[PDB]
Amino acid sequence: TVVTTADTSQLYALAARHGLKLHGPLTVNELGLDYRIVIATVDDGRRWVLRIPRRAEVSAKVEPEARVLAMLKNRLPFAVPDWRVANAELVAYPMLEDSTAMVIQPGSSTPDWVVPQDSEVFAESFATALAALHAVPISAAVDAGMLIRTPTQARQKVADDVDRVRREFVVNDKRLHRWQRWLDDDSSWPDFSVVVHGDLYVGHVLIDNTERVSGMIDWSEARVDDPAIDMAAHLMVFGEEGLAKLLLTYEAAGGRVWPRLAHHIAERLAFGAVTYALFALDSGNEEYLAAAKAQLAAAE
Ligand SMILES: CC[C@H]1OC(=O)[C@H](C)[C@@H](O[C@H]2C[C@@](C)(OC)[C@@H](O)[C@H](C)O2)[C@H](C)[C@@H](O[C@@H]2O[C@H](C)C[C@H](N(C)C)[C@H]2O)[C@](C)(O)C[C@@H](C)CN(C)[C@H](C)[C@@H](O)[C@]1(C)O
Ligand SMILES: Nc1nc2c(ncn2[C@@H]2O[C@H](CO)[C@@H](O)[C@H]2O)c(=O)[nH]1
Repeated sequence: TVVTTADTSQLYALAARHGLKLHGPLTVNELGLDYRIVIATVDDGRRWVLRIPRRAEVSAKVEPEARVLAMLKNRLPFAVPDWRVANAELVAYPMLEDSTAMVIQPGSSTPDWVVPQDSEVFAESFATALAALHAVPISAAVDAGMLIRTPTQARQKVADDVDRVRREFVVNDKRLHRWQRWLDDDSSWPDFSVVVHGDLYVGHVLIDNTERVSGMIDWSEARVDDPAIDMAAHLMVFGEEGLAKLLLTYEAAGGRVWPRLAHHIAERLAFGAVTYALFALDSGNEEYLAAAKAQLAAAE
C-alpha cells in the first residue's frame, strides 16, 4: 500500500467507458484549472493523453473543439491531437511523443529547457508551420463551426477585454493609455483575419529530435482572428531578433503581412497583461489574481 496521486481505479473505469483499456505507467497533472491531464499507457502498448474536463462548463467546450481538430487534421503539414475519444466526460488521443519546444517541471516557475535562439531549424520550421496554419481557408473554419472574427470584430474583442479589465481592476495610467492608443492606431491593425491557434508558444509546439516543428497541441483558443495573436509569444521568447527572422520567412512561405505587423505584435504582447488578468479573474484563483493586480498596477 503506497499512496499515489492518481486514482487508477477511477481513471481505468472512465477510460473503459470509452473503449480504452489502461495498463501500465501513468502521469497526472492537476495544475489545470479546467482539466485533469493524464498520460497513461493503454493495452495497445501506446501512451494516450486523457484530457478530463472537470466541470460542466468545461465539458461544453469539447464538441466545438473536436470539430476544429477534425477539420485541421488534413490541412496542416504537422500533427495535431487525434481525438479518437471526444465526449463530455473524457477526451483522449494517442500521445504525440515528440517533445514540446519548452520543457518544465509541473508547478515550476522556471523551464528546464527552451529550444535555443540559434536553432535555425526550429526558427525556420516554426515560421513555415505558422504560414501553413494561417493559410487554412476561412471557409473551412466556417464549415467547422469555428468562432469567426472579422477585423472589426477582432478589434472590438480587444476593446471589450480592455474595458472589462478597466472595470474590475485598478490599472497603471500608462498601461491604460498604451492600450487606448493602440486601439485607436488604425495603421497597426490588419485588414484581414486568419485561422489562429490562439494560445501559441513554445510549450504548445512539438519538435522532432532535430528541432524541426512536427506538431502543435492545446487548441482550445483556436478561432479566426488577428494573425498577430500567434506571434506575440515568439517575440516574448526570442526577442526582436527572433521576430525579425520569423516575419521574413513567414512572408516568404506565403504568410500575409502588413507594414506595421511587427509593431502590432509588440502591442499584442503588451495586451497579454489583459489576457492574464481576465484569466485570473475568471479562474477565481487568488494567487493568480494577486499576480494580475500587481502586474496591472505596475508601470510596464
Ligand atoms: C517561455 C516559458 C514561459 O512561458 C510563457 O511565459 C508563455 C509565453 C506564457 O504566455 C504568454 C503569452 C501569451 C500570448 O500566451 C501564449 C499571453 O496570452 C500570455 C498571458 O502570456 C504562458 C503560456 C502563460 O499561459 C497562458 O496564460 C493565459 C492567461 C491563458 C493561456 N491559456 C491557458 C488559454 C495560457 O497558455 C502563463 C500565464 O505564463 C502561464 C502561467 C500559469 C505559468 N507561467 C508563469 C510559466 C512558468 C511561464 O512563465 C513559462 C512556461 O516559463
Ligand atoms: N509531447 C506532448 N505533450 C503533450 C501532449 N498532449 C498534452 N501534452 C502536455 O500536456 C499539456 C496539457 O495538454 C500540454 O501543454 C503539454 O505539456 C502530446 O500529445 N504530446
